[PDB]
Amino acid sequence: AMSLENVAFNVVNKGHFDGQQGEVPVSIINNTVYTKVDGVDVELFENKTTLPVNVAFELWAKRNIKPVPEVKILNNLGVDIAANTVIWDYKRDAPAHISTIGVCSMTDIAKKPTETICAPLTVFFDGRVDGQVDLFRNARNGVLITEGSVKGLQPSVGPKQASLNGVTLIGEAVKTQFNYYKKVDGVVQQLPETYFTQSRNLQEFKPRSQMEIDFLELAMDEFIERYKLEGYAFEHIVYGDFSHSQLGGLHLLIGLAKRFKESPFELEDFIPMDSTVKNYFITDAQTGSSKCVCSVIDLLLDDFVEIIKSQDLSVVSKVVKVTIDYTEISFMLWCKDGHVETFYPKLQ
Amino acid sequence: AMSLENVAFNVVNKGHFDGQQGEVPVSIINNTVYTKVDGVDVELFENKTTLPVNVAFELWAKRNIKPVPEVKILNNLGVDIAANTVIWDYKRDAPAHISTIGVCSMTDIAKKPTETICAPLTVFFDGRVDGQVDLFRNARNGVLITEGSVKGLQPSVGPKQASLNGVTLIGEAVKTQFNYYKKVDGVVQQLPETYFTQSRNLQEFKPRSQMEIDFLELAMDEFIERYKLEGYAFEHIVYGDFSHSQLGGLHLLIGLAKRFKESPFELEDFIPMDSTVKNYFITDAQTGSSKCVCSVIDLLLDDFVEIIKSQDLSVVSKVVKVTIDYTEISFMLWCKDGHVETFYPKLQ
Amino acid sequence: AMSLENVAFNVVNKGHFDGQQGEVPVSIINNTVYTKVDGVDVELFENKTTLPVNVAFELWAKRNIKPVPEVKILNNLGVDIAANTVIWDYKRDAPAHISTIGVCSMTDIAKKPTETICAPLTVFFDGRVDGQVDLFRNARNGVLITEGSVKGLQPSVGPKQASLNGVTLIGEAVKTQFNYYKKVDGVVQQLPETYFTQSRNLQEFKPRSQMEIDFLELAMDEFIERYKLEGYAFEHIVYGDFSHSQLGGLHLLIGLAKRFKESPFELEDFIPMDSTVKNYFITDAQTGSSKCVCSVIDLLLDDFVEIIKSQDLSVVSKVVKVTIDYTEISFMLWCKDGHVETFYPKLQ
Amino acid sequence: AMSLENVAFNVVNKGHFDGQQGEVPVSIINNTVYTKVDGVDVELFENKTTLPVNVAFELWAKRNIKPVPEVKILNNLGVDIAANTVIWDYKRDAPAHISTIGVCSMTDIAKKPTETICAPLTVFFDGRVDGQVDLFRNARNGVLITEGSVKGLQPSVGPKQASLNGVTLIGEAVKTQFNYYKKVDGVVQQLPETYFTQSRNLQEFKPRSQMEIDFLELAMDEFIERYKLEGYAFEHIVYGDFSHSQLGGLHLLIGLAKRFKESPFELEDFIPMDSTVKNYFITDAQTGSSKCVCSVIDLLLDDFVEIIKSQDLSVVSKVVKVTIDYTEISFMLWCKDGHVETFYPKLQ
Amino acid sequence: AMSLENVAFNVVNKGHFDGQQGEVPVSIINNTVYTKVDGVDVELFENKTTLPVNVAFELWAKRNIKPVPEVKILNNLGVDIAANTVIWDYKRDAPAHISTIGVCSMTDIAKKPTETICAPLTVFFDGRVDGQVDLFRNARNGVLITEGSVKGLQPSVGPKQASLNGVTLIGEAVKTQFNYYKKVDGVVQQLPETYFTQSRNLQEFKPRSQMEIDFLELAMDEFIERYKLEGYAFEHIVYGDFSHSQLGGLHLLIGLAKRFKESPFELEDFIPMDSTVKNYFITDAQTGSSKCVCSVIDLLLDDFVEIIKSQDLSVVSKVVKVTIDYTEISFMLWCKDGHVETFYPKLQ
Ligand SMILES: [NH3+]Cc1cc(-c2ccccc2)no1
Ligand SMILES: [NH3+]Cc1cc(-c2ccccc2)no1
Repeated sequence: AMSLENVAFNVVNKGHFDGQQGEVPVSIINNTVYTKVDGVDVELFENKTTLPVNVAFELWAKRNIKPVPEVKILNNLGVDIAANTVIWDYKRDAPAHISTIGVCSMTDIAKKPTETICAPLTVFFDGRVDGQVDLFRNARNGVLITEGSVKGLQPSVGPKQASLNGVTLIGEAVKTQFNYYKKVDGVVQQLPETYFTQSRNLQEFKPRSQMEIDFLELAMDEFIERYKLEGYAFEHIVYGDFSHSQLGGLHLLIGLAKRFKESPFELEDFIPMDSTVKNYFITDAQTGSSKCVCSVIDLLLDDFVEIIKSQDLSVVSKVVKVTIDYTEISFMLWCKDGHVETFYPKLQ
Repeated sequence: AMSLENVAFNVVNKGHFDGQQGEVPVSIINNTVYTKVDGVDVELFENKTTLPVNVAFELWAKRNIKPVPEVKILNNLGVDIAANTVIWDYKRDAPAHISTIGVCSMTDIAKKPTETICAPLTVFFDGRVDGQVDLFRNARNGVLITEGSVKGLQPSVGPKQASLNGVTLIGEAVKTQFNYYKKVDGVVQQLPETYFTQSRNLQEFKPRSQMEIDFLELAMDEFIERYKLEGYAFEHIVYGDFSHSQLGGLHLLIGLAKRFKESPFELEDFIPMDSTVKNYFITDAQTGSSKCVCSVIDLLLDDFVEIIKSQDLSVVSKVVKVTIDYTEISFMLWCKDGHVETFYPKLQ
Repeated sequence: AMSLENVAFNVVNKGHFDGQQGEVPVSIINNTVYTKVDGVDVELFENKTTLPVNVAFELWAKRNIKPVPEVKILNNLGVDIAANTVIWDYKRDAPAHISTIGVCSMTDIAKKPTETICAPLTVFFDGRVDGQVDLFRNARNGVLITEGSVKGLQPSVGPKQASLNGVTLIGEAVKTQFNYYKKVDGVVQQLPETYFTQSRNLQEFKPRSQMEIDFLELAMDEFIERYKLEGYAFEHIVYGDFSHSQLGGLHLLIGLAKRFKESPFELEDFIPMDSTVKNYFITDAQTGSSKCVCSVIDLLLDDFVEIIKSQDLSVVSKVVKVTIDYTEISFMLWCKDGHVETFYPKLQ
Repeated sequence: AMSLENVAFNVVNKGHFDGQQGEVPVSIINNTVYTKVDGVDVELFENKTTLPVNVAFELWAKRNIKPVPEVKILNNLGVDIAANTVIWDYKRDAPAHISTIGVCSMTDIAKKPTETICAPLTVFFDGRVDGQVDLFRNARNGVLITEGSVKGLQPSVGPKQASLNGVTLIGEAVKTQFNYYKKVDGVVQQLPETYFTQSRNLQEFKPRSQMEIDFLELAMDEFIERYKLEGYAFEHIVYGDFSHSQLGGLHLLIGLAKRFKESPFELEDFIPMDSTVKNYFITDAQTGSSKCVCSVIDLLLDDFVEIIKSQDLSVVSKVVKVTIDYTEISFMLWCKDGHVETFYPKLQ
Repeated sequence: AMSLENVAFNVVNKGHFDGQQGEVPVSIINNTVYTKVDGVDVELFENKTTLPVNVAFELWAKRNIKPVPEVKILNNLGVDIAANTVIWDYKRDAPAHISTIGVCSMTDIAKKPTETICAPLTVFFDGRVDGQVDLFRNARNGVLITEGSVKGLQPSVGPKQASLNGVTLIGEAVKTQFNYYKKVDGVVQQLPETYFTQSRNLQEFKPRSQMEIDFLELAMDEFIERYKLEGYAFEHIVYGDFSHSQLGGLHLLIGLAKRFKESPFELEDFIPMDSTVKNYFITDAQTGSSKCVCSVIDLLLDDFVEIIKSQDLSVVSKVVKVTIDYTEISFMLWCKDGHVETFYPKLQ
């Protein structure tokens, strides 16, 4: 017996939808849901989605509160919809998927993922929920996550990190590293060998290797000397060049984090969403050096060093394809006289 | 001669409604009030209330700009309406009360609190305003604050802190500690003996006793040893247990402040309002330990230690009622073999 | 061939309007522009202006992304409209000017500033764009900026700082110091000798002279002694008096920055816009000292010291006019027995 | 090259989307699309749909302007989507279908109905458009309309009337009677024998048989005598009983039309949509007789007489199923002593 | 002392703005203005304009309530703004002009039309208001209306009809026929010889000549015989051809009125505004004959006959220009063998 007043009762009393019985008085005005608390209206939810306010409130209340794959991973794996859960996209303040299965009467296309409407969609399945591994085996299209082995299914080890209530973390009290599986047209697909992005923030960036500790602590020329990166244009690509009106390089998150400690800068996130490669309109506050489209990726410095050192440096320009977060990321590699000039995630 | 243009003139020229004559051009679009300044529209107010935009703008302009009791105190005392002022609720960005008395023609139920419509309502009176002590004596229901003694009225010493323009502070240049008085059905009511919450923030938490300085500086086991808290489950209740998927304890603000210095965490304020006990959906970023409903109270550590040490520890589970901010707060006390297992502000 | 879908394509692919061909799917709901990215809506723009959402989105996409004069300078110079560009006002999240010339079909009053509709308006011209110096020579009213000399035109050296994508900075990789020129009724006007405001923030305030370094580092009495400021009421005007309910003085940004390091305080920006003098409703969190209208100016301490020391101190009260950012700023100077009592930017 | 400005140009110049090149200035405010005409804003469209305003404007501009099947017929035949057109639902002021095929980038699930996403959907095909009879030949699910014979397919003669720009009419200058074909999972279905509703209005009702002319002209008792309708409760079912507080019968549109000529009444259309049976909250203005749910069907009186005269009248109450507009309509038949008491389209 | 509350007081008590003192409580919600009447909100105004709700409410309250020229006339004469009045455009539910002079602080560009901002605008002047004939004497650009003679100026006799509170009428108790004067750049213009549109409605159409009485009463062939109209294609142009899918001719309002008496039809007013020629998407309900863009003009039948009989009929196709309502209306004239095939107001 689903209702707006029951969803609101669950939010007020349980912090989210918890299947509890009860009703609280609710008022909807414009895009906000309020509840009366001791004579006055208290805001429960502000709709930032393109769905109706009461519908978005219900999907947000029904969000998955266990560590789940980051939306960029689900997107890279072609996930269209989730089986009997809502993956909330905290970067967009919206449901990661348009439709639902067995969640909300307004957005449901089916009650169970076995319904024929779900067959052409890549349904996300969670092995931590009873019966979901079986539903994946029976699904025409799907993505499955598990905490352990599934008999006969060849796994793909996913990233160490997962999103728990919008906080990306490597779990200590909970498991965040999942086995990943995918099916296309009834056939289990071999997930490719891949690097993973580290999902760090600029302001609270922490190094995850001795090379990253050395990058943040050492001066530019001694880090390049220590790690034998001469001729690999780290001065441009990673450290960034702030000497001309157009900001040069600065494509690795660690390089932005290093710069941020010394001088602040504005990063305009003009397409705010979770993605393997992010595009920012950057303006350096100290110099005035800027770039409309600065592609930034958060790779572990060792992984980036491994990618660039593996490259043939004998051609002027070429596309270098690298699997990152299960997706093919195109990089533009520019060389001259056997040395790198630039290497960046190619702006489509 | 009240008007939208006159209220806006006062905001622009006086920083708030100050009874000054004058008009400025105003435009209202959706929920925002703008004023024309040198040919362009400048935002004066964004309506976050459930009242009409022009009405909410007037109540906000007419807000009390002197140190006033925090909304949680007024609510705990049963205050329905204020006499000839607006107590602005900065936690909700809205008037603390639905109706007004002698403030705004759209929200007024009366011009004076002596009107019979006010008799069944608990009217808030401010002894710092001429004639308000007399109006309280004549009111059927009411709450009065004063800076000094009222002849024959037995006072209740309120908290040291008050809210001045949304800033909770213990006044040095202004008085923030008031005497409190209450009347129910024409009869002056004895306010109970009470503890007070400290109204501190997580990010700018400052200790207000030697015990609080010792809690923040000493390690867990030496603080428990120094203050003889063995068998009182401070490891769980105050420090917090981040070892399991469900976050254990963590019900005192000081414990959250200590944790915040070392590791960050998300506190989802799912019912955003001022209250003695706050409920948060907490997610620890370091471990992934989380709790949908984590009740948090900001008591002075000495007061919490005094409350828990006063308890009989011979029963498995019982409700412990403690007067805090004039309200009865129920705590759930769980014991085993004469020692505390947990003690928390009981989730209703 | 201008279109909503083409503007959105440019934002998504180029970080702003860049004259590129292409279209992306767009949805408009209420005041927000979204684009479909892999099946889900992603927010591109939230309209905070009084213009229609699609119109404001286009003007924001078409904003000038080169270092431009800060809006306070343009306003002080009487600028009504810009020639073939949009000066985006980042303090208001809106176009600095109501109308456009050769920018957007909904806001354009003309395609070229030579059209007779532009003659009575003070058009902003940018010498860095080909043909704009010539358009200024032919304009009846206008303001021109250049990076160098214009034959026969007597220049005015503007501030060192300019706004680049909303970041106020003194350019190192780009030029931010412009020559300024103005015409009124076909006649080139002599711009007056002026001081410039420093455009600093409270939280990231940096001293720009040895006197400012000494103000932030030295104690009040030794700074006043070192710079011979006895009898100039710096204790009141610059340092601020937090001993009474009404906050005394505190009119220089550097004094607020010094106070902010020790004790936090709330600054209510009740008219949020760029201006030479700013008015704040200030509440000191430590003491509870407050002021509804506290005028604050960010002058270099040396310039303020030079202004106040140049004053005749023999009259009780008088208006002192000082040219700052090309505008006449009135200050109220109060003296007693040949010493300053107060000196503040006069509240109109 | 689809765009908001181009759609608006087509509406302004061609009365609808006509594939013409050009752009007009547009402004979007709340749910309304305006265009500038000689300096002032002129309303082009008001969004009454649940889609974004600019998306709904485009679908409405791209509506089919030829006589098309009434939405109730398409719904009764299970139509999910239309092939390369928009069937505009004038009763709801909205698109008849959620998604489109080759119409609008925001709503399109495919560009051609041959795409595999369309195979499980019942696609509407219009034989008047080149290649659509052939697209229905290879479609898995679909409904086809034609003006003539299709080789190899036996036709189902549809209603005489069609909707042309929201006007339901029997065409004289255009053909409105179509042949209907339907296929489910690649198999051409045998459409059932069906009656059709007449789709008339209460205020402009015209009789379409000699029996209907006699019903409107003759008195109740002489019409029942002429057509030998004694014992079939036409006094209750068709004429209506306005003698008690609850309005009795009145389930045939012709009976409402007859009553409307003499006395006015209110019909509250509480579910405003096109449907074979309509439900109204009726209040008779003359008597005050009313009914919350009065089911009304517009059958040709001869067809209703044939249905009621082809029923067994020996049971107290039973469900009578009748194919009307290709759907199964349940009627509740109530009898006593071999005579009808009531017969109405069953409220379920 | 202008105010929202004072404007509302005038609307409630005087039916419009009447300069009366007083205030009523007002609430603004979305685009609607309400007033409290005995405890409940009563709607005063719904904003259908692109201006802010409170601004549009004031301009509507301040509308001219005397018979004024129809907006189509003012537009055709190039009127930009009115002197100290608001011409309310009832066809658009909006002010006829963007800006005002001495009316509303939000829309005013000047207080008096003698201000230099008004010199390049064609200001509307009303000789019925004291001093306006004299203000037109010294205005650079303007249109003047008078009820009588102006010394030194030759008049242009305007239409018999004017708009009084949105009702177009030929005044009997008030004068609606004005003398028109116009000046461009200080020079009094010679207004051209012009026909006038009759501004009639389809449903309440009344003939204004013996020819119009004969058109409405006689059959098609005897009217054409009586007025010797053989070969002028009145059967197509005026009567309309409803025999093919595309509706033929039907460009004179009188022909639509004649058709409307016999058979109803839908006229979709896709550009709702006052104009000399109107464009409708017409659907004939009886036949299904339709036309996306059917240009309709309401000329007196005698005037249309004079125009068509004063043309050379020897060319296949040509543009015929006719001054109607002071503007040049282009007609497309199509001939064959010395006879008219069609003649219609040119869709451009
Ligand atoms: N072979 C199954 C089938 C045949 C058709 C079909 C459709 C149109 C004409 C003739 C045949 N549609 O499905
Ligand atoms: N001298 C040029 C001129 C004359 C007028 C004018 C206007 C009204 C009456 C008589 C003259 N308007 O412009």
